[PDB]
Amino acid sequence: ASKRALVILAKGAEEMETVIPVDVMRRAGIKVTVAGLAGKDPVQCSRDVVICPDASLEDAKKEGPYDVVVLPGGNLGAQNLSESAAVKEILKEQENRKGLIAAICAGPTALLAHEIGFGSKVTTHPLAKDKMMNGGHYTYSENRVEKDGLILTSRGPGTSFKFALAIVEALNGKEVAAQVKAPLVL
Amino acid sequence: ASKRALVILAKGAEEMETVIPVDVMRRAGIKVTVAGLAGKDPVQCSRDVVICPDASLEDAKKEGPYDVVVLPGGNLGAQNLSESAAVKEILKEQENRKGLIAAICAGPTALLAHEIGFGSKVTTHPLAKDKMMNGGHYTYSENRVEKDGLILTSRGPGTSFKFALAIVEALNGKEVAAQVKAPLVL
Repeated sequence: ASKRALVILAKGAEEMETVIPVDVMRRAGIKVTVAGLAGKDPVQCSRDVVICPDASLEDAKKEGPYDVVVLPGGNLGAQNLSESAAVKEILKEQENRKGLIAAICAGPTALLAHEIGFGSKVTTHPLAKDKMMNGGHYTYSENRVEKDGLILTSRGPGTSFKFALAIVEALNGKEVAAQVKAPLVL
Repeated sequence: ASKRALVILAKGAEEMETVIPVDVMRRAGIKVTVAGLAGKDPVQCSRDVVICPDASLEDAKKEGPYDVVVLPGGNLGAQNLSESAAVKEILKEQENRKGLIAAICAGPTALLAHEIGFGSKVTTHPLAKDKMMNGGHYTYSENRVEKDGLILTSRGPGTSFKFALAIVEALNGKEVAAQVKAPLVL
């Protein structure tokens, strides 16, 4: 059986933080669905890269559950994730079934919006710390990747490989992560 | 005036090696055109990310010249670049006007196919070395980024940030590269 990942792609997402996890997880033999928040239409990312999702979020949500739900960053992408009732439902479900949730850069602020994983140790992009920490519902970390149980967080474009490999390790183990890492030239 | 980059996107391109340079160059204030080799249609990358180009290569070539021409890797993407007469013409023109050419992973093997930059020091992905070195027309390097005059090469997904920042430095200078780098959390 292979593990399955849902990557929720919204307008304004950081395209590096979208593509690096998708690509690295597919290298790991994970079945990844890139789901468009607003439907199956093309998504204009933060630096104007346009990505065609595999499915709408509407459809992808009917096909879970997923072994990981991944939230890319980008300030505007994260705001769109934070405002979505569909994202709230997916994350609550995932938390309740004790499934991994992985969020990078501003992405973890959607956890705050949806009241996910309170009491966890988290990191974010430095510029998103104050938003994440409003109310003191999480404990902050400056590690490049932080994992507290089923909440996996990371900091920015430059930590995306480490973040993606941490997802691979959580799902498929250390050996697979190491095998995937070598040909990346990291 | 802003500098201009042409990124040539072919089926089978390594999507990380496409998106990381595009995004980092746009952060640097470079005007980037993501040009589809086969036209303006969506491009299915090596790990199945689908990117919508900004323009066809046919149209983008009419709008140069460009301060850098960027060739992503991916074994199949690089083969498509290597087989294209349009790519040959663009690279020859760029070499003749003494413009930068930047290629990552298997991407530099398109330089070999098109007889570009012979006698240069280059690197590639380790698995592409033998292809690149057929005939001994280049001198090989294991540095993560190699620059010999106007030929700029790099090794793999994991060197893409360094590669992109090297392009930024070449075009816009050290200070801009350092300013762009900090918020990446590298």
